Amino acid sequence: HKIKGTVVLMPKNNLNAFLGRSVSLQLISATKADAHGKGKVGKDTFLEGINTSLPTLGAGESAFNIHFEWDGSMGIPGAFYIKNYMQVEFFLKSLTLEAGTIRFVCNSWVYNTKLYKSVRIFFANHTYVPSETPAPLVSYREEELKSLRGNGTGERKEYDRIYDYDVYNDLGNPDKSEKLARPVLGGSSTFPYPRRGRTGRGPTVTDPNTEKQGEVFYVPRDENLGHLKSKDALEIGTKSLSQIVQPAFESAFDLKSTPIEFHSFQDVHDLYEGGIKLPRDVISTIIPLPVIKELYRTDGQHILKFPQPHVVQVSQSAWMTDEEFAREMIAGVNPCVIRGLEEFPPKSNLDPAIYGDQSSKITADSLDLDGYTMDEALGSRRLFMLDYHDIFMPYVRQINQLNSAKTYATRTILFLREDGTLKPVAIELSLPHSAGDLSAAVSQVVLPAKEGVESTIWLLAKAYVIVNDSCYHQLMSHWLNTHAAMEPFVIATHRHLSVLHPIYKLLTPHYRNNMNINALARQSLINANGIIETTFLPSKYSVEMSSAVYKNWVFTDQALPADLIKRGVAIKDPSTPHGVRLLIEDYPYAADGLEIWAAIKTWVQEYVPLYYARDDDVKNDSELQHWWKEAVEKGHGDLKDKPWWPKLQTLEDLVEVCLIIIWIASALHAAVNFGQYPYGGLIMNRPTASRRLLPEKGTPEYEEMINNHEKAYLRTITSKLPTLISLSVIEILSTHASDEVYLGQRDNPHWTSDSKALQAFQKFGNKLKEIEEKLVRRNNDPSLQGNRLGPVQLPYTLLYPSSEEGLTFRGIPNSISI
Ligand SMILES: [Fe+2]
Repeated sequence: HKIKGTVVLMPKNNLNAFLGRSVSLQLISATKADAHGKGKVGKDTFLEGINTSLPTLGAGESAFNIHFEWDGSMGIPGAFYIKNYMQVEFFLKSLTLEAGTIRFVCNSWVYNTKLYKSVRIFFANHTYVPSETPAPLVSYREEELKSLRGNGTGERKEYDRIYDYDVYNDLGNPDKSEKLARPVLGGSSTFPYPRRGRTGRGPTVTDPNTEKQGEVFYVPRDENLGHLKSKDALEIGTKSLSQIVQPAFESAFDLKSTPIEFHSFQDVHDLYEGGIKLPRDVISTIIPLPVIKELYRTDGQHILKFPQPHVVQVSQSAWMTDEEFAREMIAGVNPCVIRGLEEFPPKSNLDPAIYGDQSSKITADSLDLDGYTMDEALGSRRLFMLDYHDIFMPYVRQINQLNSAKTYATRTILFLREDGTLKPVAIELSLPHSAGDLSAAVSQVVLPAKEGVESTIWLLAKAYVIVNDSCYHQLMSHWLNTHAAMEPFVIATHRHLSVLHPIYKLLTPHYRNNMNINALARQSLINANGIIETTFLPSKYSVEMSSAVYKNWVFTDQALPADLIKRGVAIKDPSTPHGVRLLIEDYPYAADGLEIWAAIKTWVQEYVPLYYARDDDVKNDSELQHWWKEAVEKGHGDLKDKPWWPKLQTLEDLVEVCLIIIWIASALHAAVNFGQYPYGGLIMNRPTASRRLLPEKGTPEYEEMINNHEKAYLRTITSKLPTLISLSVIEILSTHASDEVYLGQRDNPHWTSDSKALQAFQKFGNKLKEIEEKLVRRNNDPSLQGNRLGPVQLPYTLLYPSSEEGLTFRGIPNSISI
């Protein structure tokens, strides 16, 4: 007659105020339906008291007792309605019905009832494909999806839970200045791009195609994760940095209270040793801000001290070695761009009518390949390259027209030595050339050198290459390939897969905080005059460059084996465990990556069969088919005309699509994100911009390379002010919040009632622990020291599955969470 229940919730910041007629719940039957096929609904039941029995209850949570009038004739409850009559919203954690037990995992904000068009509804933790949904819950299931989709119009509000798409037309700020106008990215052949979450603020006054400014960029409510500890709200750091800290830094420079430029490498090392001295009010503006205050140690008066980057913890000069420059292409912050080179000289697909003759000027006989001839090096698969020539050439002219920005389209040739390490053997610095060019600067090839002015020119050549790499890493490897590429799948999932769906349960953990960090990025990171535009080389051309690269983005090539084969760094080999043979045996990112990839694959292959017996069961899943069709045709719609999209009519295709999504969101993003401050915290190792081309002989700039090489280097790379800003942002992005959920973990042990699924997940977690033990053995193997540690003696731990909180250089989160 009465059903004992327990409600756990978190107030928005006492208890007794939740009693009386403040909160009511109504159970919904999953087995007994009304004359309309819908499950019967019980009476409005209010919380009756504060339960304080079980210790297992933390996180500022509170338990409440409640009893429901439910006769056996009403069936078995499978869902419930809830209404909040209080003025302030609260966070609902769960509902548990005892006597067996029926569990409901909610984790959702419930605002005042008058703000909702339909009553909030929650389902029990059972998993069902569409054809398996109990009949009394079928309509409720579809109605909730319709509610989540909205109608495509209106300004979204804080409490809204509406998922929809829009183009990137909210980055420019034309109403403030024509100089801040930016092209709309997405929806055109000129500028294709993944879609982002719709906000609906309306058009600007000067341009109907651009969305007006807003103080808060909306995301569906539960996508905006709250945090028990203020220090864990890392995503709010970019806004404070751009709006509050940046102006404070600028004032210190405008008033000439600190030198405007770094004058020696020691001035840079000072940042994490004794620190930098700044005006009292500048320190007073920073020291009290949440998140920001954790980025620097201070005396509370004039000093800011950055943490010592991992790359200099053993040797502060090792970053300058040719060995470390090449090693970071396979074990650094951006380990996924290097390609095999099977012909020589390297070729270009760009139009010589526009850029001039595109033939490479690197001559084979000038290279030192440890005694090998070029044909021998090519045939033995020992020649590789880091090729940014075709990628940057189209933008060099416009970038070089900017004040304080000068770059080259670079290409680096690498040789795999018999000892298994890579060595750089040539760098080509290319410039476009057309009829009436005003500039007399020309392209050139630079070779390795350890002494004299030649060693300075070679060090500068490496810096021009790393500026290309840093820009490609930040905009493409990181922003486009993880953050931007994933959002369309998050939106499609909430719009078409019910919370009851097995694939929804498989994929959603891998979306945690993604839409939230992306919206904050559109507002302060990739906006006109935002952090990236003001600290990286391309300035106002940064985001559009990523649209150009997107023209060639291929979903199926994001799979690790396919990526390795496409780049020519591995070959298909059925006789091997992973199905591929690596051409660089000790390629840390790839070797550790294949272990994680295989573990995720086994998990997906064991989960899917639990809900789909045959290929026809996949083809006949209505939600699944609608989900995929929209993700492709709308989410990544500008590429819907491509032949490579999987079909999702077989068990094989379903496994493939889920495996790739999970890989991108977890391991791929971790590998390109958590090494940012560890490697880039020393601006000389990862410069974000270059300001001048190589000097002409006979000029004072040339004389400087000879007499003051550190100053020549510093005048070429990112200036001191933008360096302070960029170091601050990458320190934030490289930090693991203490409430992170890692691969092999879930936020709740009752995400599903299915014991088989829970068992398979346990095996997945145990396998990851097994893999970590193996990776530790690899880092401790002296024979692998050259590529896994290098002269910087930094063990490659970026793909270790686990980690404690902080700037740890390890740990794989489930999602793109920062
Ligand atoms: Fe990230």
